[PDB]
Amino acid sequence: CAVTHEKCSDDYDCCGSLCCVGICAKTIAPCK
Repeated sequence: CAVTHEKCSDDYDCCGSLCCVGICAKTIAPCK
């Protein structure tokens, strides 16, 4: 998975509970 601040292909491509918003970042809403 991609870590914080890395570009994301999709939400589940991001590590932790991060979501995809251009980059892997935690949004307000939990995508997972």
